Amino acid sequence: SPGIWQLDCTHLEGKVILVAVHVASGYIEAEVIPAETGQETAYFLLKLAGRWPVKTVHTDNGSNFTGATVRAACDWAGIKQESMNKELKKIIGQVRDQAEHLKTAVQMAVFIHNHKRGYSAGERIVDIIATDIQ
Amino acid sequence: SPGIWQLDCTHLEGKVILVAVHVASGYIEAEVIPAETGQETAYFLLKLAGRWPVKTVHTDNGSNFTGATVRAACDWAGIKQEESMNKELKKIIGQVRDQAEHLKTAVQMAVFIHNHKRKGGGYSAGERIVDIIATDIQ
Ligand SMILES: Cn1nc(-c2cc(Br)c3c(c2)OCO3)cc1N
Ligand SMILES: Cn1nc(-c2cc(Br)c3c(c2)OCO3)cc1N
Ligand SMILES: [Cl-]
Ligand SMILES: [Cl-]
Ligand SMILES: [Mg+2]
Repeated sequence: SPGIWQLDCTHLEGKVILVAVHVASGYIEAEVIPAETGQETAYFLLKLAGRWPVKTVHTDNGSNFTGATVRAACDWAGIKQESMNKELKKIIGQVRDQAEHLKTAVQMAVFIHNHKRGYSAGERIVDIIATDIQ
Repeated sequence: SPGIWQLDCTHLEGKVILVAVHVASGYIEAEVIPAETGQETAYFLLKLAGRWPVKTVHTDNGSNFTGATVRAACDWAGIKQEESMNKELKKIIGQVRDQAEHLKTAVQMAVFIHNHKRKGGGYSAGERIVDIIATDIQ
């Protein structure tokens, strides 16, 4: 289902990474965030929803999802709350020494994951969404 | 062409916004950045290239593009470096500015609006970029 994403957190080097996976394709958007708070989570969700058609996000339903700010951002953006991640940590592992900062390593890992190839996750998400539009 | 993006800087409230436009569709990625430096520019380009198939970026060729860090990021990602948008984006930011404490939030609401706006049975920039890239793959 083309509008469905899963949002999870993962922790490395005392920092928090949010990883959104487009369920049908395995395409990922991920960011290091300063704290696992409602404000940062809402911001992440807003960014994601401005970039891809996000209809539903499956989350862990934890503390950062209970507050006014995340609720307001999902409402505004029209989002409902209703395998790649150990791989992501593995890729960050392989590129870590090339980056001074974890955030750079995370983005190199997103690039690798989304481009790795019959199709890449990047190719899959565009094919899925294009097909839906039709 | 499907892999061609234009990257420009916009200034508001003493802050720097980078705006990348997918030339063929008008779809945008934008973010407020700490400073208009090679390191932040390279980071932005890396992020962009990990999310869409970026082959060529047309930039203003200024100071933040001369250094080793941007050059290395473009090389790694396989990218070549070869007015109304940022005006309309500025206009939407103005429209939503009072709803957010932070400029960065207003910028992302503006990206959302710009990319989803259906200008008629027309298409949005979001629909257009996916249609273009899917067509190129097929
Ligand atoms: C391996 N490969 N991957 C792509 C590709 C990569 C990313 Br990221 C994308 C995309 C297509 O559409 C949305 O994001 C194109 C080719 N040839
Ligand atoms: C108006 N409208 N816009 C979309 C839509 C919006 C965004 Br953002 C996208 C996208 C499609 O693919 C990549 O990013 C779907 C519909 N119905
Ligand atoms: Cl979370
Ligand atoms: Cl610039
Ligand atoms: Mg410029």
